[PDB]
Amino acid sequence: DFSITQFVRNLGLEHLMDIFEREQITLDVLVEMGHKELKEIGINAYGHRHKLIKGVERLISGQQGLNPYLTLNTSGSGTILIDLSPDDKEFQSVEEEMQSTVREHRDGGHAGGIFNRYNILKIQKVCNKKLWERYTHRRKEVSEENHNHANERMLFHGSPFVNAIIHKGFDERHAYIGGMFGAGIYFAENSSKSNQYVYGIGGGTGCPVHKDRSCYICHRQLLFCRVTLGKSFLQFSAMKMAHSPPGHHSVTGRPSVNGLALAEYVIYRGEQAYPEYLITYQIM
Amino acid sequence: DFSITQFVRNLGLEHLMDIFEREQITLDVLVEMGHKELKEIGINAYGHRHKLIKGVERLISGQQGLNPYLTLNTSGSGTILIDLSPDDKEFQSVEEEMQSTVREHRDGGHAGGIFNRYNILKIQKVCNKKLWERYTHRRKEVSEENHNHANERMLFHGSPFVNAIIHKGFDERHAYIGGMFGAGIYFAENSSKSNQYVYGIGGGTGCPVHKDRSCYICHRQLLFCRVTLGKSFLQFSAMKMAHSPPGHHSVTGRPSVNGLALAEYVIYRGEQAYPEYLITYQIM
Amino acid sequence: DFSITQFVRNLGLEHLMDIFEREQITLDVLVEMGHKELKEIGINAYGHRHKLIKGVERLISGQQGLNPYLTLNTSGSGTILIDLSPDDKEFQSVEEEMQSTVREHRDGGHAGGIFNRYNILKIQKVCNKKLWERYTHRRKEVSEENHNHANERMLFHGSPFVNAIIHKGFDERHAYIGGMFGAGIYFAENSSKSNQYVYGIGGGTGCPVHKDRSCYICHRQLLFCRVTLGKSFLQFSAMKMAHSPPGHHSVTGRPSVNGLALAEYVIYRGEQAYPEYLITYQIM
Amino acid sequence: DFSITQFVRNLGLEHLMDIFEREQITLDVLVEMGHKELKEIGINAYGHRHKLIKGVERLISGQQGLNPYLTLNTSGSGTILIDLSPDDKEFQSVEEEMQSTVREHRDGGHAGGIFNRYNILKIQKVCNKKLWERYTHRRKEVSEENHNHANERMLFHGSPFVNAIIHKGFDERHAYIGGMFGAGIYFAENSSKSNQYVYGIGGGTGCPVHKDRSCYICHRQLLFCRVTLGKSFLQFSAMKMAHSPPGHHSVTGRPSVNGLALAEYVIYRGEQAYPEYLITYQIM
Amino acid sequence: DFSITQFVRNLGLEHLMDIFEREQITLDVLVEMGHKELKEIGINAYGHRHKLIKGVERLISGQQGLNPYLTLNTSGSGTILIDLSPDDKEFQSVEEEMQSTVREHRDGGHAGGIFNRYNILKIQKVCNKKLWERYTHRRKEVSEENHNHANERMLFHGSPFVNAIIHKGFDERHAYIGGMFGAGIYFAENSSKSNQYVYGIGGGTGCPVHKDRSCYICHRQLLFCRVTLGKSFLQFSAMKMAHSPPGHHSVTGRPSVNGLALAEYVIYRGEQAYPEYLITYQIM
Amino acid sequence: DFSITQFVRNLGLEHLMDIFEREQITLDVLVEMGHKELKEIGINAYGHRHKLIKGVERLISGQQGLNPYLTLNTSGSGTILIDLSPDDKEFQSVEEEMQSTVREHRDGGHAGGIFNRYNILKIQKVCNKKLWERYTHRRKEVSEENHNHANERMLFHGSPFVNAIIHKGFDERHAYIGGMFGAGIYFAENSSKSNQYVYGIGGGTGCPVHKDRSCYICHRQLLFCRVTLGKSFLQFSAMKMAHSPPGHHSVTGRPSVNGLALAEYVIYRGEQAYPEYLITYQIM
Ligand SMILES: Oc1nc(-c2ccc(C(F)(F)F)cc2)nc2c1CSCC2
Ligand SMILES: Oc1nc(-c2ccc(C(F)(F)F)cc2)nc2c1CSCC2
Ligand SMILES: Oc1nc(-c2ccc(C(F)(F)F)cc2)nc2c1CSCC2
Ligand SMILES: Oc1nc(-c2ccc(C(F)(F)F)cc2)nc2c1CSCC2
Ligand SMILES: Oc1nc(-c2ccc(C(F)(F)F)cc2)nc2c1CSCC2
Ligand SMILES: Oc1nc(-c2ccc(C(F)(F)F)cc2)nc2c1CSCC2
Ligand SMILES: [Zn+2]
Ligand SMILES: [Zn+2]
Ligand SMILES: [Zn+2]
Ligand SMILES: [Zn+2]
Ligand SMILES: [Zn+2]
Ligand SMILES: [Zn+2]
Repeated sequence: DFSITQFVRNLGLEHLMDIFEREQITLDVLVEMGHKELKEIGINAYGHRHKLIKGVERLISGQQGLNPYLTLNTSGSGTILIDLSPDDKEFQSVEEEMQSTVREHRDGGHAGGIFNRYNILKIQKVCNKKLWERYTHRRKEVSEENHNHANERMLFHGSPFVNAIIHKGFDERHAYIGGMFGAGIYFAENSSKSNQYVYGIGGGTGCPVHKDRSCYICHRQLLFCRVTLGKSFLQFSAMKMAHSPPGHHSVTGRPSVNGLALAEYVIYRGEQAYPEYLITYQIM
Repeated sequence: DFSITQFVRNLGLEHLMDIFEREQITLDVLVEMGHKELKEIGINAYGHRHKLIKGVERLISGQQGLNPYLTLNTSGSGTILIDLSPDDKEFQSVEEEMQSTVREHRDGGHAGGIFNRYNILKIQKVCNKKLWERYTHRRKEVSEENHNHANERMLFHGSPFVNAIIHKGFDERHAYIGGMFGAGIYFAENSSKSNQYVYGIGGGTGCPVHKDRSCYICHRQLLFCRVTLGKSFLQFSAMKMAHSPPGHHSVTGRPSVNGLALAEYVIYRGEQAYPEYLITYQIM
Repeated sequence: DFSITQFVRNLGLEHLMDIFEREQITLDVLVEMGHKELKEIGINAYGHRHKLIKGVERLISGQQGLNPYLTLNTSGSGTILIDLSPDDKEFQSVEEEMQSTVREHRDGGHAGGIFNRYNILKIQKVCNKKLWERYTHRRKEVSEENHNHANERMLFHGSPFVNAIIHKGFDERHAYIGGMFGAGIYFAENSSKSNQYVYGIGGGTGCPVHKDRSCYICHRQLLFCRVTLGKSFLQFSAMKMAHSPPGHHSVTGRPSVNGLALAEYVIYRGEQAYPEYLITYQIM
Repeated sequence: DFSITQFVRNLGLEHLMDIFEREQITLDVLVEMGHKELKEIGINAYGHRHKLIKGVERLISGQQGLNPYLTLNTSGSGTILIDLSPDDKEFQSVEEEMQSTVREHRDGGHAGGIFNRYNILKIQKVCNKKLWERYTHRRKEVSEENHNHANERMLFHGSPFVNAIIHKGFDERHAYIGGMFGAGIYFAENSSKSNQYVYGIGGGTGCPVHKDRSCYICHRQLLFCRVTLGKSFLQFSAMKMAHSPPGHHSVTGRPSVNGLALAEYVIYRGEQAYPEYLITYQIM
Repeated sequence: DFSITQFVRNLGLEHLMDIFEREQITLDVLVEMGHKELKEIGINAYGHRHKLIKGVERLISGQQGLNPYLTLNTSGSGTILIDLSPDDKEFQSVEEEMQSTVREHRDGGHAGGIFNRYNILKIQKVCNKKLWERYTHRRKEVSEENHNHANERMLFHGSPFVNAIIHKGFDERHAYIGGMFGAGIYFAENSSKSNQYVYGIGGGTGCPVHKDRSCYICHRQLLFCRVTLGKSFLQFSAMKMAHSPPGHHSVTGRPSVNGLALAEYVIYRGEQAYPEYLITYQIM
Repeated sequence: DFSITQFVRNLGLEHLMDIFEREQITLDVLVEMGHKELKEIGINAYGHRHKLIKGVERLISGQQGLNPYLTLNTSGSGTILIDLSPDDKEFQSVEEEMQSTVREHRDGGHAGGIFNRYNILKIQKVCNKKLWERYTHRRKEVSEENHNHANERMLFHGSPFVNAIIHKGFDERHAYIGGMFGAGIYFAENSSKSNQYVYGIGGGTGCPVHKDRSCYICHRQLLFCRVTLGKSFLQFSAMKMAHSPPGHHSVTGRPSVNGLALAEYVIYRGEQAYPEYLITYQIM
């Protein structure tokens, strides 16, 4: 609470500090107050309010190159999870999407386990202002190309780094290099295909507690995400690449008799995906 | 009670949580509180209220694409039923509409049973904010056409799925495909004609308990519903159609010597009707 | 013409009419003018402005049931067509989508003719605020029923009634009754499949002038349209339906070995599609 | 052409078209005109101006989702080249940077040729508002992630695709996959190192006329580019990668006894570079 | 409060003084108030406002050579320190830069103590409008030379005069005369190299409390500063100079086998550096 | 040459090029022309002038970071010399200053020559906008640091590099390292003292032709200069320094019994001097 003290003292208005103390006014609060709000807390003289507002202008706009405003706007950022009520139709739509896309993989449940259904424990909306703005800026950019069409999908993602994704967003710097199309972030339209990646590549060693890849006790987590595909490149065979092909925004792997059994979607830029829903579940 | 905790924590205002605990302030409640409400519960410092209100703004307006307001506003919705007092004039009006509209149909009371009057047990006003707003939106849309006239009537509907209707509204995706005019929602001005369909088409198998189409014991339910007709297409013979004819908003089938014995009304959009009254009765 | 005169005379402000005559102030303009606008045109006396504003309020709100505002606000509505520059990236993306989706159809070019590419003459954007707001209202509804996802695609439509569509919107009361999936509105992802229907079902009799289905002279017109699919019902075999399946917002017919050659999409609500681009072209 | 005509006709103001014909007002000029400009061109009635302004607002903001403003505002975008005065200090400093960074390469000038200095013919500034805004947006992001420090450098780039870069910008979808640090975009702080690549990898086959990698006749083109490196990852030995290492924005390869003779810089996002100067020259 | 009294009395408007007394209006506030502001505080008559504003113009522009405006604008100038939150990425980037640039110095920690890591207590952003404007003016001047490139770096600085620097900026009149490149201001890209100078040349006599050059208790301060290097002159050997070499803006000392072990940067004009971050730490 | 063509072509206004070709409108002229000027040369349509002015705005301010305005505005810069009439009082006062400050030096005319007076051939006023602006900016800064008094003087400077000075300004990077007070720029108030330096330190070897330090035939040049001294440090005895003493702006060496015969003035910043008069003369 010292930056506000220095600011007010430099303005010559130290005798107002008691007011600022009782109202818990910090510098980041003060830089957002006008004549009306300053009058609300008892700064009655016009000269005082005018001096305060001019000081704020000199700090924020006069030294924009130092970005003091970004230094003052740290509070309130971060991710919050909002629980979806099981009786609401949004929860039910998400659960139906999870349940109705389960398939029987070529492996007998080795990577993901042996099951037919899920037991869903909760679903949470992920809210992060900065990540959402990054996503919408990129989505506008993609739709500006591609005749005003973002080509947005909602797709599943399984990863042992879900917490990192939800707090920091998707990142192609952490791409899946071993993927069929190479060095990309991978999403599936089938929930079981993404459940194959909950505990690592090929299932890893299973759950941390029992080291079982078909554990029916430990809570697993999946992501249901908004993915911007734009103009998507259709591919049937493996093709290692570092970025999207020229003139495209993503890659789509289609199932084939001698190739993929289920569809696959790859983006090479983290900002083209946003993790809307976090799903906690057990396999049954 | 965790989303509120995460929000307050990200704002750096954890020391206030005890207050939010005693007043049962959830996130859905907090997003609706201004300076006055926060001051009521004991948030006395202006700075704390300012931070909370700005955080709510960043969450609700800032991430409007994710629609957090809808996820928080699931509570309180849903249908409720209000009992009409038998001594009220509204109850007597509905009862008179029920009784005066009984007719002797061509069948010897096979479908609806053999009766001349009803014994009314209770009449319930159905209240559902979402369904009502959907219906009024459609009604304004229709009256905007058809020279500022909704052409609104109150008609009878009978169906074994009354509960689904009163909780989720009328749905043209559950239309009576086999009806004379084809794949729509059917209403009758005569309550007996609707009572013929309480247990299903042609009376079905009757009451579930006794499998009797003329049972005088089991309770029956009808719906007295607001229906928007707009510009109604007048018809006499059968005409299998999937939607309203061009330039109309419903079909009215009039009695004919070689056709209908009683009037019929068909709508082809589920939001062009609303179930205002649920009537519980027995045939006598 | 005389509305403004009557309104002004009823207020005893007839002497002002000369001003209203010079500034071409009609009643529909006047209902949108506050103190600042009225001061701009020279109503200098606060009392006259006060009387005018109160009278407008009593007309627009006091008699809202009559909807005088809708009567006054008819001017301006309607469709405009904004040409795309061939040098711009939007034009090139729309053209690339049109060209790359040509396919050889099972019939030897009987319906749409014999061609491998198009000569694109014009691409226009269709702007109509009322239709746009109808479509966006429906899109919000569907998305709220489908976990915040509209499932929006850009698809082709061909029809001999393109002009009526671009001015009146898509209407399910003019649905393709004889289609494979029932009475709805049909879209293709392949421009040639839609091109098969520009002159009518099966190509009709060809162009109006030469009565040739494979004419290389007459200008054709296709619609490139936003289509909200929401939760789509996947189908492989024909089945006729009047409306969407319960709990679904559209039908999609996927290619099958013994079934469809190319994908089809069907909506059953006119307001679930918006024609965003009108394309004028010839087959080569 | 006809867009302004349709727009004005829809508002019932066709009698103004003659004015709009003589002042060459198109819809894209009109949407930027207020009361003052409309007065300047002779629209003297306030009511007419009010109608035009409201129609524009209804098109632009009312139908934002269609992005008509983007459709209208295409004209004027694109690249322009501003020739630098050889007597000005900017030209001299760029030429000095070009000449003084020449070095003797390990090969006997096989890729680039045999020379000790250049004959500078032209130096041009590249101006493209869209590419510039893309670059500055990315720069703000990166510096926000690197304690308010973009870490901007001026580096040379040689490529056979200089024209595509100056008109479309740098694109990681056209990365040098064969480089020692993976699929990135490569820059050098020595003009001769980039001179080695103007005719292709290894100099290609030399100039298109004489097919001579050491031609002293044909004009060559090099780019001098602003590169945002952010937190750069230091590397002394080759290692192929698709994107930047975690927590980093670029890779810098440093000279080593058994490794690089000269420094290299690799970025993995096309928007992290802007081509500021286009240098035309010959080797002597 | 007397200058405003004299001003208003000379204008003949002494009867207004009461208002000015209650609103705490001083001459420094008044010189910035136009008609709207004077009306806000209750100067209702246009003539009084007109006289006030003309008097202010006669003072500010009419006697510019006396610079009364500067005499009135002293308040609000000065430095403020804004504390970075340890949970923010800015703080973490600065700390990572501090920790990762630690090296083992030729002296066994004689000057800077013995340690591998720091304990970072706090990091503050330094904000001074006037010093910032001096820096940005010099930066634009340098970049106007050096082909529109400031060549800006972020470098550490240690000094027993950090307070004087943050309140008055970098000053070449306090240059390090005995440095290897002579009478300049010295910065290091390695934190520990600058830590060696925190208590003076060669560490001085250690911390004042214990006179211990390797104290682990006392708090040390470093600066992380923006430095404009422009066209830097590369050097390897000691070279005493008073100013930059001709055509250059700074000197870069590069490591050599027989020379420096770590890089060094020297400016000869105090306005080419700005002290952005103040870091308080202990050696561990 | 082609910049204006590109700019106009990108706007779709190529048909106007003939006007621009006949009126010799280049891009640097065009960016300074508003509606009135464009009307003067015959751009009659308001729409065309509008497009031109908006394109200029997008270039100049939309891409301010590229500084295109500096690239365009190079022409017209440079020094001009304005001859003073030998009959004007300005010429006469400058000549009187030259003649009346001649002194007999301790050396026998070795460095400068043997003479009592000069023969003045020309006096020229040096006009260079950029150098003058740099001077006045520094002068403002100094006077703000010296109670509003810049302490400006008019003093003589002799140099073999007069041409470079009048075209580039004074430069501390070319300081007289061997001077009595260190690495600064030295000015005399006695013309003969500065005459001692027109052919180098200690007179060098004399004139280029006769290699004579007392040549009465060759044309020598002195500068009469406005020097900002600010707060000057008084010194009686030699002491070398690289910059001004702390809290000062210059050094003044007063004559002493064992020190200087004549006064000296030293600045350590090139921008604190401006060369006003170029004097051509011979000794007699
Ligand atoms: O949901 C998915 N996740 C991954 C995946 C995630 C994380 C990781 C890593 F361990 F972090 F490197 C590896 C692979 N791969 C795929 C899918 C679904 S589409 C098929 C591929
Ligand atoms: O009230 C009515 N209900 C039905 C009716 C209700 C339910 C069903 C279904 F079994 F659920 F599909 C079928 C028909 N049909 C009619 C009327 C009165 S007007 C004449 C026709
Ligand atoms: O683009 C299409 N148009 C029509 C179509 C349009 C109008 C009419 C009618 F003349 F009004 F009856 C009939 C059919 N059908 C289809 C497609 C492409 S998806 C396959 C079906
Ligand atoms: O300036 C440079 N350009 C390229 C370069 C440019 C274009 C291409 C391609 F033909 F398009 F694939 C390949 C390489 N590589 C390097 C440098 C300077 S640092 C060393 C590497
Ligand atoms: O950060 C640095 N500071 C100083 C430094 C600071 C203050 C003083 C003085 F005592 F005030 F004169 C002397 C030297 N020198 C160096 C560096 C880092 S690069 C190596 C040299
Ligand atoms: O006018 C003066 N010029 C110089 C002078 C000018 C240029 C040079 C050099 F060629 F660059 F090295 C050296 C010395 N020194 C002094 C004075 C008059 S006051 C006494 C000293
Ligand atoms: Zn387990
Ligand atoms: Zn029964
Ligand atoms: Zn034809
Ligand atoms: Zn050649
Ligand atoms: Zn200590
Ligand atoms: Zn001579």
